[PDB]
Formats: sequence, structure tokens, C-alpha cells
Amino acid sequence: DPGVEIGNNDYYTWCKETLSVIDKDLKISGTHSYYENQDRSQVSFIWGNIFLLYTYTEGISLSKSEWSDALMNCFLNFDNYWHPNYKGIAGYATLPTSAEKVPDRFYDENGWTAIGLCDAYLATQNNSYLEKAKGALAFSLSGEDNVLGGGIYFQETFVSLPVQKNTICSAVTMLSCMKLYEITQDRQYLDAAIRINDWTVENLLDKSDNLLWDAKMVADGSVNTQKWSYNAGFMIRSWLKMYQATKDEKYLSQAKATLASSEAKWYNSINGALNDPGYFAFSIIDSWFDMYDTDKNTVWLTKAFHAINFIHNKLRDGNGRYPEHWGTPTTSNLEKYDLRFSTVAAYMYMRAANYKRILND
Repeated sequence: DPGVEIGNNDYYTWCKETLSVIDKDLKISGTHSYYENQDRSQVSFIWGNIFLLYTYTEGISLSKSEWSDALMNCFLNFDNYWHPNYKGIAGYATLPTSAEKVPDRFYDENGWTAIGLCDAYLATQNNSYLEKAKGALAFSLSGEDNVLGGGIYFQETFVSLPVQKNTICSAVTMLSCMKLYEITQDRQYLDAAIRINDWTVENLLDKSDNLLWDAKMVADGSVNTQKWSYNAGFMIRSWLKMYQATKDEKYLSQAKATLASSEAKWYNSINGALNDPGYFAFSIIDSWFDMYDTDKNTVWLTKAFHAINFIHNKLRDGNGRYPEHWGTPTTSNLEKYDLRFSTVAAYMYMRAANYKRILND
């Protein structure tokens, strides 16, 4: 029973507490923008804001009236990161930008954002959210070409990084495509997800453990074989959507094989720890929630609540802050922190609150 794991845990309150501390530490006074880190000297990179977007969006499921304004204010902050036309195409930048400036854009960042904006549209029916979801996803899809036979580049403007195509770009683009396919019923999104998936499985999936390698270098086809939880997790979420859309059992079997291997590699089911950066490992928890949505087996929720309980009860420090990595209990207060460390925890708490509500309905 997940009931045993949920107990009297007030996930909804834990989320609000976490958001309060984030705002205190990192909200830029007089704005709805956030600093990157404890130095409070640079506006945040887009990524930590994406976890806020996800949190407020999920909040709508708990209370539309409580979270609608927060979601809209977040969306309007994202407008600061939107570039309406750089070298012929619109898309989000990693830092605030405007039409007359040169942006630094990433195909993965745009897909992470597209996912959130699709969910925001599903929650609210606000067309402006979907317009940007489509624009962000179009930007991600513009990173796809037949160099290496397919796949999507890490970034628009390579400088110090070698030119490469990356699993996370495949995976967030696939999931975005599947969400927009559900909304629009336009088969071109489904076909894109299938094409990108076929390339990704052929080039970046390790058949020995069903985990995902990180990237493939354009210069020589060499693979970065580092295995990160989020490369598996976003592929699992995508495959589960593809299963729902196609009813082809191959997607479910692949999702289950990759998820089992992800649990074996990263999850200590005894204490609930996830042995990776939180801003990656949360994707395994979202995979468990998707599995519950798929088969209604409550054991998936027991795992999710156990891991989220660990975050609160073992990772949270004496100042209500969160560490980068989820693998080990926190034993002293953090001196350094970036926006994404606590925002991902807030998101997890809101997801947990939602599933607690669903179980008690």
C-alpha cells in the first residue's frame, strides 16, 4: 500500500514551504525572475525556472484558483528568455534575451520547456501557453538533420563543446512531440517521435542493459558512454506515450526494461535514495508515476513516495535547502546552491501531493 508510505505526510505543504525558501533566497526583488545561485549576481539560466513551471502547472490540479496566477507570472517570466527571431527561427534562450540580441540557445532546453507548456495548456486551456509550446518544440525539431543519420544537436552555437547529438535532445523532443500529438492529433508529431526514436535506439541505446549513452560526436561518430538517469527517464516517459498512442507492446516492453535497469543502477529501494543529481533523477520518479498511470499498479507509487520522502526527510538541510545530488543524506548545511537544486524538489512535492489526492478521491 502506498498509504503506509504516504502516512500523514503533507506533500502540498512541503511544496509550499520549499517555494517560500526558494523565493526568499533566489527571487529577484521586485520581479518574478530568479537568480542563478547564492551569489545573487546573475539571472538564472532557464533550466531552474523550468522546474518552477512544472510545479505551478501541477499545482493547477490541486487548486486552479491557488496556482493560476503563479503559472501565468512564470509564463510571463519565460517571455524574458524567448527570442522571436535569431537567424530565421524563434526559440528560448538559456538566459534572458531580446529581438536585437544574439542568444545562446539549446535544443534540449526548448524541449524541456515545450513539455511544461503542453502540460500548462492541458491544465488551463490557455492558447498562449500552447503557442509557445509549439514554437519551442519547432525550435527543438530544427536541430534535427541527417548528420549522423538523424538525431538532434546539443546546441545551436557550438563554441568550446565538440559538435554532438545528444540523447536528452532526442528524448525531450520525442516527449514534446507525443504531448502535442495528443493535443493536436496531427500525425506529423507522431511520425517525428518515431523517426527520432528509431535513430536514438540504433545509435545511443546500450542493448546490454537497456540504458542510454549520453551523446554521439559528429566528427567521428564516437559515443560518450556516460550513463545518466534522465536520459533513461525521458526515453521511458516518451515510450510510455508512444505505447498509449500506438498500442504497440514493443514500446511498453522497452520502457519496462529500461526502467528496471534504471532502478537497479540508481535507486536504493531500502532507504529511497537516488544516486544521481536530483535535476536528472527526478525523471525516474516521473517514470514511476507514468507507470502507475499505465497499469494502475500501486507499487509504482510506493516507490515514488518512498523516494520523495527521502528527499524531504534526509536531503533537506537545516535552512530548508537541497543538495545537488540525491544519493546521500545531508549532514551539514549547504553554503552553495543553484536554482535547480530546490526547484526540482518543489516539483516532486507537488507531484506527490497530486497523487496523494488521486489516491484519496
